[PDB]
Amino acid sequence: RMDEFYTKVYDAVCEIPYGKVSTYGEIARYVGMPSYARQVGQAMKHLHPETHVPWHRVINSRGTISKRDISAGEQRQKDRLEEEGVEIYQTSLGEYKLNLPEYMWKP
Repeated sequence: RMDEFYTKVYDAVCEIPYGKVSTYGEIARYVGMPSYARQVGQAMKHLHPETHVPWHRVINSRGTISKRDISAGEQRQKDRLEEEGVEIYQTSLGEYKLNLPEYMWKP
């Protein structure tokens, strides 16, 4: 079932508007599969780095997008979010973060 589920997840992510963000949990509830948040996370993790899907708009519930060691992907996500007007700050732990309620997408 995952093959079709992944495409449903990507369709949902493609709907997050420019400058807004969402989370695995929100998307799962949005596509009518409230208990599949981890599956959503899996779908997102299996995406090709050059995909057209705007994966950078999906962040964890805590509003963070990295851990001090910022991977290439995390750097890409930060770069892309900032380009869409998202204000990103750095925590005392070295993680990049943003005010979730301020950018959270509302279907």
